[PDB]
Amino acid sequence: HKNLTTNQGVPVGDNQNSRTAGHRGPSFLDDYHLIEKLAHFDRERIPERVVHARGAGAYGVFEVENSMEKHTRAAFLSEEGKQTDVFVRFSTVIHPKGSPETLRDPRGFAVKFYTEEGNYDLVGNNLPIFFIRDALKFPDMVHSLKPDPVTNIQDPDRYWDFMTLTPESTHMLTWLFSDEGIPANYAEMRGSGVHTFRWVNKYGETKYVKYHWRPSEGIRNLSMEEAAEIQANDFQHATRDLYDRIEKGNYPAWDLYVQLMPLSDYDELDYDPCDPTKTWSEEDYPLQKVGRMTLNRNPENFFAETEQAAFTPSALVPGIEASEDKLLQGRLFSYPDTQRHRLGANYMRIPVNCPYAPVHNNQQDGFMTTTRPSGHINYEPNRYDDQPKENPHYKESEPVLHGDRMVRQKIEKPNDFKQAGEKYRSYSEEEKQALIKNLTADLKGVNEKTKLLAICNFYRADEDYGQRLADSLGVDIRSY
Amino acid sequence: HKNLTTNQGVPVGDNQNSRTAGHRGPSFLDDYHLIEKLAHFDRERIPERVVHARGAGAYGVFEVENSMEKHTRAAFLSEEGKQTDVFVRFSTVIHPKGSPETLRDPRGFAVKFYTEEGNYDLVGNNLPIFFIRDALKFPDMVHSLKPDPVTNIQDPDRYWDFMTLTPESTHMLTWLFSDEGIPANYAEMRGSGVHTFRWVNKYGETKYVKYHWRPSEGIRNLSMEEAAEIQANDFQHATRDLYDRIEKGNYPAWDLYVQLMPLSDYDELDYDPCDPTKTWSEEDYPLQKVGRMTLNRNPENFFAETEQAAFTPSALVPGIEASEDKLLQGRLFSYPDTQRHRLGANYMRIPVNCPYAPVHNNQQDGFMTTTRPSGHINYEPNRYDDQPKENPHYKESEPVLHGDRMVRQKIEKPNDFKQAGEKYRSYSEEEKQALIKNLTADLKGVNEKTKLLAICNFYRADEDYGQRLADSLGVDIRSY
Amino acid sequence: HKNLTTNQGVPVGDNQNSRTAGHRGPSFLDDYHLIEKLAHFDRERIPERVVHARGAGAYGVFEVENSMEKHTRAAFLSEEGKQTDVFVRFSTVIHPKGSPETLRDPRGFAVKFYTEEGNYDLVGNNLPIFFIRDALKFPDMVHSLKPDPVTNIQDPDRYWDFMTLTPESTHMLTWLFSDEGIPANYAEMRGSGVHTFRWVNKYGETKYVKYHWRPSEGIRNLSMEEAAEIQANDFQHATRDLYDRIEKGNYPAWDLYVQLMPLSDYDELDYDPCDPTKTWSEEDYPLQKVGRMTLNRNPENFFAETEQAAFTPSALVPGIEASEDKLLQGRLFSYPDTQRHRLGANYMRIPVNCPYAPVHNNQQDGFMTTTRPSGHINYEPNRYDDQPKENPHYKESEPVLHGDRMVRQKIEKPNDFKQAGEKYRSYSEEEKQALIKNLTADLKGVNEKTKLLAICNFYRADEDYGQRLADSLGVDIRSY
Amino acid sequence: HKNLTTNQGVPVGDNQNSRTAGHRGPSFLDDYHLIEKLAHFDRERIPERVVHARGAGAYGVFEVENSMEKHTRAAFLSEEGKQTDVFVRFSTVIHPKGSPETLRDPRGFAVKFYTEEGNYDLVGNNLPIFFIRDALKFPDMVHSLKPDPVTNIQDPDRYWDFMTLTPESTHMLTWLFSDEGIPANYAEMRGSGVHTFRWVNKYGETKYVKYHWRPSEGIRNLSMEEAAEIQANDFQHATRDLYDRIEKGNYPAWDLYVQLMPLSDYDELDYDPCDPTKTWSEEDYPLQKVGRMTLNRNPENFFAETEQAAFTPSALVPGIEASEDKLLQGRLFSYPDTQRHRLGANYMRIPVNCPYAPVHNNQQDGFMTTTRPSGHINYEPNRYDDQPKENPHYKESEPVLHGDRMVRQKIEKPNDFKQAGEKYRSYSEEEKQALIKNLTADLKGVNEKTKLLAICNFYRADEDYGQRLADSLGVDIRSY
Ligand code: HEM
Ligand code: HEM
Ligand SMILES: [Cl-]
Ligand SMILES: [Cl-]
Ligand SMILES: [Cl-]
Ligand SMILES: [Cl-]
Ligand SMILES: [Cl-]
Ligand SMILES: [Cl-]
Ligand code: NA
Ligand code: NA
Repeated sequence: HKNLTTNQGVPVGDNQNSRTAGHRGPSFLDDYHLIEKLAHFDRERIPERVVHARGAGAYGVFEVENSMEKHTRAAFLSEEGKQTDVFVRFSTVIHPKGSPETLRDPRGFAVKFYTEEGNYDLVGNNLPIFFIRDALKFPDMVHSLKPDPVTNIQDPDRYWDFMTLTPESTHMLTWLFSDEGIPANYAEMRGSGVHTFRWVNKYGETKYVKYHWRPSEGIRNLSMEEAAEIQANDFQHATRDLYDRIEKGNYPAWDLYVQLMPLSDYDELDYDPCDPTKTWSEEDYPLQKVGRMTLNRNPENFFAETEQAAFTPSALVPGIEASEDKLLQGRLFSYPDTQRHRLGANYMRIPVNCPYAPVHNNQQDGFMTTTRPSGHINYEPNRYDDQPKENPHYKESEPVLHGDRMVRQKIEKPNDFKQAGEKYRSYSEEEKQALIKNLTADLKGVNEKTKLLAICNFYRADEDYGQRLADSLGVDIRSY
Repeated sequence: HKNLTTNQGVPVGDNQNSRTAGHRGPSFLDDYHLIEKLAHFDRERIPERVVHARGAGAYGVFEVENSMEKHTRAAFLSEEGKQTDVFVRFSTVIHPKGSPETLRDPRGFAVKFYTEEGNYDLVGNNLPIFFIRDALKFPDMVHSLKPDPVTNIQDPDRYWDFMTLTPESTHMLTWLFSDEGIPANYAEMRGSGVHTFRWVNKYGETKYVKYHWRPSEGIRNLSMEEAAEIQANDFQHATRDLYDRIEKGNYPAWDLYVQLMPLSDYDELDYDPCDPTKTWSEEDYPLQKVGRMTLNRNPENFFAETEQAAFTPSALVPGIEASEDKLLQGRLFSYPDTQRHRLGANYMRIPVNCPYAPVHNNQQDGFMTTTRPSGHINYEPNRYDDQPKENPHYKESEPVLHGDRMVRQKIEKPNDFKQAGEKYRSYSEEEKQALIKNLTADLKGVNEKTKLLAICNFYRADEDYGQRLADSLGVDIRSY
Repeated sequence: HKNLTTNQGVPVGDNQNSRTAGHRGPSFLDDYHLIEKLAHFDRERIPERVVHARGAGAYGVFEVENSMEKHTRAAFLSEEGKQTDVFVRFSTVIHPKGSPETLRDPRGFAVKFYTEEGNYDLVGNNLPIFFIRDALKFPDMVHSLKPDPVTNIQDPDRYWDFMTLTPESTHMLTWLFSDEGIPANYAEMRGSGVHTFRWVNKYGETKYVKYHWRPSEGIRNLSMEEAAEIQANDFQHATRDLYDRIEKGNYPAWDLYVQLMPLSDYDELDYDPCDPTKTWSEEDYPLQKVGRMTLNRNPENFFAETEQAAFTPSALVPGIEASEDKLLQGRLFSYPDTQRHRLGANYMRIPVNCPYAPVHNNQQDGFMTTTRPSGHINYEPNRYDDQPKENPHYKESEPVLHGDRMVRQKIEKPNDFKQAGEKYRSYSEEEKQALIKNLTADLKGVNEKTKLLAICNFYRADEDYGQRLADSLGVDIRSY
Repeated sequence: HKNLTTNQGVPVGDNQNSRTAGHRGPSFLDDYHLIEKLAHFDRERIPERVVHARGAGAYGVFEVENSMEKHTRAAFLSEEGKQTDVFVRFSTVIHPKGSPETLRDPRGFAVKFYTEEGNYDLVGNNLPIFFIRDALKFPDMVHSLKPDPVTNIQDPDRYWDFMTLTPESTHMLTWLFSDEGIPANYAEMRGSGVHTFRWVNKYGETKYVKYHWRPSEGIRNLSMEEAAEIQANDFQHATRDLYDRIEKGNYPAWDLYVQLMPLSDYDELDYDPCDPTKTWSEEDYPLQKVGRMTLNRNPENFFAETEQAAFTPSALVPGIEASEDKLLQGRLFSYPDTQRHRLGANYMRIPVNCPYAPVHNNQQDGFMTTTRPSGHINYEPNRYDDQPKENPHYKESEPVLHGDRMVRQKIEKPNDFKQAGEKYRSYSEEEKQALIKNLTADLKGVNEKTKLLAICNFYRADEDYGQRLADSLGVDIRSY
């Protein structure tokens, strides 16, 4: 047995009645319990994530099968058998916190590894490419996909406007409007790092790397009609499914694979290997197994752990570095920036975000300082040998720069249509049919000039793709 | 034609490419446009409302048909034909932004009248009673109804635990589990002030009042299966319907009716007229027509106007006062409290929240001061005749107190079951069948002791009600 | 030895150089250490206290000498020898955080007692009365005293305007413009609860109480000229002195005394005993020794402990209750209200604010949830015997109300001048001269009508007082 | 005459008395005016600036005397006679709001020019160099100079520790410890841009530039004894002086001069011309007159205009660009970053911060959206010709990069001591005496090892300088 108390630690005598002028009179201001309890209630909510607002989290373990020390000095990958705790959040993208998990969207696949040399965040999605290749466009892209700012309803005319005029999107759309646009749940789902990263070994040698997560539960997708039928009765079915698997002891897992490419292959290719609208051939750059992640524990409190979880692509660890991918570059900034707003200056002290590795630095203060700071020395350099010092063993690599000027200029070899055609042609006939069906349902109401431009983009990917879509939309494209 | 600019007013030379080391290198910190645009994007979201997070707004006009000056000095009600502008937000209650509008819930019905003596907010719901009668219980009620804090899924076993142990909820639950728990949309829906308020006339005479809104479009509800059919294909169907009606010129309207009761009728009733778990008889206190509200304009920007709208039951105008209702009393505090957090100290300067009536006072400063303040005098009393002064014509009434001590104690005559039985018996056979069906579906998985207590509460309301529910649940109540 | 790390726990290779395009080129975005370190720096500050911004804190112990159980059930006062930990902040009032401690002002004397039945805050000042007697006036008062909102400089013409038109201020001003308006430092200083409170014993019997702190170091003040001499060379002399005393083991101490008055003495007096512009006679209501507080430890971090400390007059413990004093009644609200803005919704989790007593309740979430919450049950009533429950042993008293209506009306027997005259007459001739000197320096530049009203208010206190001030100001009051 | 009103626009009947249970009873919760008024009071304060918290602002006009079109295409400098409105804030650096203006510190000299092509901020200080040359060190530098995080008192042992170990500081200290470390006020004070910037003309040709402001009132400084004398009687003498000059029509003015250097001069100098610890010889790069700024108008509200004013070095206009200076580079980030925290995401809508030039972009929402947004299109590219578009006439230059690799490495030719010696030797004998006096008073209580290192640093600047300091400190440096 325990007393109900105020936040001052005073036991509460009555948690049923406000203090009033007799049993039926108006309420008095001197009711600390009422005021404190209402005021805290009044302040429960914090801003939702600007994208990926809807999601679900779980803890688990990653275990190395094949050590990667020949390619990366990353401590958590250094030895067979080595286990690292993780926290993972899965999500949709566009709609708000309470929105259904049956909508078409990429799914987020955000892993925080609690390594002995710091937290490593790999902030992936299920689909392995993106719509755009420069972060400057992200707010535009998002605003086009988001509910209309007048009506609060998503409008395909808006996002198809932006996407058609951003033809690098063509490959992504070709995946998003397959039925993999609606994964059956979070467990039966791919994961991808999307970007190329740099792995740097103890000798300072660099490779390009791509990450891939392969579900032990297999990949399964929903048709539009299957998604609708689930939506009718459950708007949180993927959150449900994840919690339930774990509660039952049926732990979902993914095998981690990487591809590795020499920096010097840039000139051997007809696309930029750091363009995130591109994949790398699995034939030319085969998948190499690293290990397995198993999710085996639900959080204790959804708000404190899942809703307040903060992941950033810039939470890198020694031996793993950003590539020059311009989309990735902006992310390095935007996540910690949004997290300071959403969660507070000290969000890194929220338990789920805390490293296992020691934190020692000269940062101080900020809202909600709860860590019991002490000491006179909050600056470096200083004269004290016992105060924290830099450690040059942990310097990052020095990538070579090929440019001689500060420029704003698109990459060379953008090659916006080729891989979209290759993906189209890789689909089974059933999959192609589902693609055309999903695209047609989405495009049929949009502005005619935009609709034509969409058809033309997919035609450039593959003539059959474009012609089928034109036919299904009742657009005559003879004349182009 | 317009230039795209930064917030500094500098025209943007390139809104496509980040600034980089050559055409494919890493990104530079000196890209003010990139950083300003990402940083503002990163800060678009603010906290959703703690309850009623999902909703939709519209503007319109209220016109008086019968002047109410005999009963209230309220300026906006003073004469036939008088028109006052309104803003109205409709909502669900429990689930977040983005959640479907097909869920079972009260609906919010919040009206802001822009009067010549200040803004008057009548912050209603569709249903005319509430689950509880003291604001001290509101965070408890809400937390039981809200998604489980571990699973993020709503759990009937949790809110039924609370409700069964809070038998004053029995009347409300008898309305909420009729099909009126799922209105067809926001236009074909009842509105209620719920609480008794006080109307005070120019002679200082007070009457108790209840407000009622009657839809010109009729009341229409959804069965569970009708709601599921809509939910399959649209999770924002009520927001859609409202916008579309107005955009088409098919303006929805509601007639405003009041009931009026002498203060002296308290003592002879077998309930407390200021208990918000009670209605008043429409035979004994007939509905009296006041006027009509027509909604005829969608907002220009959903965030700025609908999301940032702030209503409070304490936004009262001369001639309309709070009653002693202990649930109302807390609301008077909680709304402007939460709004300071959700919207900022200066939320009353956000355009939708601004009065039409002049605002002059000695308040100052606060986050986001945008009003161009001036003058040396921000204190009263002062020696300056031209500075704002109090006006004793606008004093509120002096309600009589019946109590002689500061107490925490339940009202007399709580009478938790009688009106629930009267409501049950007023249902058609089809409506009773739907009630029992909706209750059974909700209760069938809850803890057996809780399920029994629920049955017993509805049995006390009406023996046929309780026995039918026991039967439908397969629960043997013989030994009770 | 320790590595300097990021907040992710990654050791920092170089804490001297930003990452750049060669050794002299512009800076890259991909510099997580730079951006994290600057972004946290950029957010170090929180709002200062709206008043009492400048202050200093220390920890100590309070020890009971005479148990008070005959008069109050307060646990921390229950036994001779009983020790309770404290945290104390001393302060000036009007000017901002970095302002000098040599200015004229009341001094704050805020004591947080970490009791076994919760935190008790006695939020006092040095001077034993106040300017005003209703919280509605506090923003006005403060705005008049604060730097002019145009010039950022305090103007006596502004606060004398207010004070002269608020004649209840006369007693306070008679103490404030003695040399006790500038204490020599925070150790050689009086402390007062100011308000009357209610003490309730285990039988439910109530007495009125007044609290007084008497410094072991004696009371010592500065003249205007002595204060200027200190200010020339140190603008934080009192903060310095407190820290230095404690660091060198010269712990400052205060003896706590109370006065006790029956509720039934209200009619026996020519002032309202809950008017905080009044003191109680030490002859008629003798000082009774309670115990001693010794301050013996400086904080480890000033921001985390002193700057983030939150005290409230509403942090009452069983056996100690508010009186009806209308100034105190507003304070009960204002302190936790401002603290939620200044410090966050979860400010009660910041270590210095945490109780020693257990905290268990159903509150949740809010910015910066750092406490590792768990469990499914966040609502009461509930079916679970082990969850926290109310404890009726801890109900507060039920004060009798003498009013029969809700009114806005000044107290009876305001008696604004009598005690001011008594205080004036209690001064030595030297002290009277210092009072007249200090008043004259302050009033000599103000508006002539205001200056005459000030003279008239002090005349009504005592004719000699008024006449001396009129003489010193060159104002002829013979015509009146 | 005006009514005092609530923020709802309801006239207030009584601004003196809270609502209570009879004339002396406790206070009621149903007192919207009391609560609204206390709650806004409770929220008046925002965080102070992390540095330069103490300051004062004024408006004025800048007039071009000599067009600068040979060297920059900046619109505001394009024609003789062209007038641009400005807002200017002057400040100290280290201590909080409220702190004295008689302390040793650089002073801030921040000018916002409201140009036809956007707001241009030149965020200067009086002294023309800085302590450090990389932004990564700024929080360290500041934390060393700030009050000790334990004692809340500035400690020379702390900042001398940092500075001695940061020998690039030697030139700055040789200025700061002249009497120019304490300007007499803000009007009789130098201004400097400190950094090298880039000026780009209509042909795309670039020069390096430095900015200098020369007071029409002449430069005047305070000795330590003069500063103490002012501090005794006034802790805000500079804020007072600036206001008072303007109020009386004695407008202070500064002439703007520039120095111009070819980019190609880098390679021939024995220092880096973008090292902000360095000045450029006025013999080799003569001062060239641009125009004059006159400050002629005080703000109407200090909080809304001066306290909320936001300047950034990244508020550049066409023809004026950042240089590669690594200290400047980090400022480009830090200012808008802190401002979003201190002021809100929408701080650029606060009136003092608004451009005169039109703002049109696709940003949206954020706390306190007051600007009445409208329209369906908040994304680019889009199909609408009338929506805002990029304008390639306004592209910035493409600076050449001399580096091969992303590196963390000190600039070449740091040359930490030469210019410090030159400055020393340029002082009059009186000025050298004052320098040594001021240094000696600061260093005499510092740790011996630190004190010796300081002496050594100044000795390397100039043997006489170091030896005089050592002699004054009683340190025998013969052995070295
Ligand atoms: C320039 C491109 C992008 C920008 C600017 C961007 C920005 C953001 C921001 C601001 C958030 C909210 C973060 C938070 O509140 O902590 C977010 C969430 C997220 N984004 Fe992105 N994003 C971009 C591209 C991508 C890409 C390529 C992926 C996947 C490869 C991705 C996956 C995610 C995921 C999974 C989340 C949710 C993380 C979580 O579960 O907590 N985004 N993004
Ligand atoms: C990396 C070096 C520096 C950093 C990181 C930095 C950072 C900051 C920050 C965060 C502020 C607060 C701004 C606000 O809240 O609006 C500030 C204020 C200021 N700093 Fe710096 N600063 C640096 C160097 C300098 C330099 C070299 C100068 C002058 C040349 C300078 C002059 C100022 C001034 C004048 C202000 C006051 C602006 C105002 O009146 O609002 N700072 N600094
Ligand atoms: Cl922020
Ligand atoms: Cl650090
Ligand atoms: Cl006011
Ligand atoms: Cl708040
Ligand atoms: Cl609670
Ligand atoms: Cl934009
Ligand atoms: Na009439
Ligand atoms: Na005793």
